[PDB]
Amino acid sequence: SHMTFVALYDYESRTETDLSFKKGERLQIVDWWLARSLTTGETGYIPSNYVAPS
Ligand SMILES: COC[C@H]1O[C@@H]2O[C@H]3[C@H](O)[C@@H](OC)[C@@H](O[C@H]4[C@H](O)[C@@H](O)[C@@H](O[C@H]5[C@H](O)[C@@H](O)[C@@H](O[C@H]6[C@H](OC)[C@@H](O)[C@@H](O[C@H]7[C@H](OC)[C@@H](OC)[C@@H](O[C@H]8[C@H](O)[C@@H](OC)[C@@H](O[C@H]1[C@H](O)[C@H]2OC)O[C@@H]8CO)O[C@@H]7CO)O[C@@H]6CO)O[C@@H]5CO)O[C@@H]4CO)O[C@@H]3CO
Ligand SMILES: [Cu+2]
Repeated sequence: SHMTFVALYDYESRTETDLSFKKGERLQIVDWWLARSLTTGETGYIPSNYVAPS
């Protein structure tokens, strides 16, 4: 119930395994967490310090 987060900052993917996201984008969590964007539906790793509980 606690696994929805929101991006605090924009992030641009660096690698083939991380996920880009925009500030305010919500992420469902499945230092680096596997997440699914609730905007794009894409799944990848995000830096956990860039998101906070939503
Ligand atoms: C037009 O479709 C009719 C569809 O309408 C209703 O769905 C709503 C949905 O309820 C609503 O959600 C609140 C919103 O959807 C948004 C998603 O919630 C959000 O996650 C995001 O979606 C992402 C996906 O997460 C990504 O996965 C990706 O999707 C693309 C697929 O990549 C996996 C790609 O393959 C392709 O999808 C095809 C699909 O193959 C997987 C194909 O299935 C045969 C076909 O889908 C049919 C579907 O079978 C059928 O189901 C009964 C029906 O679906 C309706 C929902 O039932 C209804 O629910 C209320 O029609 C579909 C279309 O014919 O076609 C798919 C499209 O080609 O393409 C995917 C799109 O890129 O990327 C998306 C977008 O980021 O964003 C969603 C909204 O943009 O809206 C939905 C309707 O648009
Ligand atoms: Cu929870």
